[PDB]
Amino acid sequence: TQSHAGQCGGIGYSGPTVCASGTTCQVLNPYYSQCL
Repeated sequence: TQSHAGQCGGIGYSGPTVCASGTTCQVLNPYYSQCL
């Protein structure tokens, strides 16, 4: 559980994909996933 301020991922992510809480690591476009 880690506090990624917005960008949890984005497919091709230069770092660890795992946020803290909310509900999900949610898709906007396939290449942009956000901490929602």
